Amino acid sequence: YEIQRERIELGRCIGEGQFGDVHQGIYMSPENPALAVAIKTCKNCTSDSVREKFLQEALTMRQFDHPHIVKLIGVITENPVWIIMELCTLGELRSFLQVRKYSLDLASLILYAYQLSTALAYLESKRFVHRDIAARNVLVSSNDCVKLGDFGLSRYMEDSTYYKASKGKLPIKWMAPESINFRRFTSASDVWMFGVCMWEILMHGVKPFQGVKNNDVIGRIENGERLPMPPNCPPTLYSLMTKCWAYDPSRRPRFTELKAQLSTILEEEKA
Ligand SMILES: Cc1ccc(-n2nc(C(C)(C)C)cc2NC(=O)Nc2ccc(-n3cnc4c(N)ncnc43)cc2)cc1
Repeated sequence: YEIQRERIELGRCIGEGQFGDVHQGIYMSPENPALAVAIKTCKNCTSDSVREKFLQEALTMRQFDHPHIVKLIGVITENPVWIIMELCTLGELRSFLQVRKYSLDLASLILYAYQLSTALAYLESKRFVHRDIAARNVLVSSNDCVKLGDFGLSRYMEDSTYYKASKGKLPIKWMAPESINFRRFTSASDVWMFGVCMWEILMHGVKPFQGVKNNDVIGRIENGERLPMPPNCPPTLYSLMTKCWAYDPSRRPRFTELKAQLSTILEEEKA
C-alpha cells in the first residue's frame, strides 16, 4: 500500500480533518490510469502515537474492496504522512440531493438506496457493523454512483460512543431502539439505520425528526410511531422501510433481501 509522493499532484484543500487538512489531488499511478484522489494529511505524525491513531483509518479501510464503498488507494508513511483514498467529485450526498431536488428522478433516488444496500450486504458478509448508516456518511462519485464512507472525531477515539454523548451528538434519530437502550450494535441495528438513510434520500436530504428533542424520539418509537411515507415514495418501498423499523431486531430483513427487493422496485420504477 506504500505510494510514491512524487506521483501525487496535491490540489486544493477541500476540508479540515482532525490530523490536518484534507486535499483533493491526482495520483499518476505506475500500474493504473491516473485517478482523482482525496488526500488526508497529518501534521504531527512524526510522533508514533499520533501516526498510529491517524493510520487506524487506513487499517480499517484496507479490509474492503467494493464499488460502492470508498476505496483506500494507499499510504505514504514517510513524513509528512498521508492517507490516499478515491475522490468522490460530487461531494456529500445531503447537499447533492438538496441542490438537485427538482432535477433528480425518483429512479435515481431508488438507485442510490440500491447501491448502498449492495455496500451494506458486502459489509454484513464480512460480519462488519458500520454503526452510523446515515446520509452524512455517503459521498457522490457521479449522478448515478454513490459511495459509503465514515467520518468523525469519535472514530479515532478508544471510547467512540462515550465521546458523542459528552458533546450530546449521539445520533439518537437514526439509532435502533436496542442501540439507544442497551448500546447494542449489530447487523440488525445497521438495517434499522439503513431504513432511516433511505427515508433521508427519498426526502431529498432532509433530516429525520427535525424539531423533535432526542429524549422524545425514544418515547415515540417505543409507542410505535415511525417516520412518515415520503412523497412519491412507492408503497412497496415504504413497506420495506417499515420492515427495517421492526422494534424486535429478529423481525428485520438482512441486506441481501433488501438488495433483491430494491432491484425489483428500481426495475418497476424505470419500466
Ligand atoms: C478512524 C476511522 C475513520 C473513518 C473510517 N472509515 N470507515 C469506513 C468504512 C467502514 C465504510 C469502510 C470508511 C472510512 N473512512 C472514510 O470513508 N474516509 C474518507 C475520507 C475522505 C473521503 N473523500 C472522498 N471524496 C471526498 C470529498 N469530495 N470530500 C471530502 N472527503 C472525501 C472519503 C472517505 C475508519 C476509521
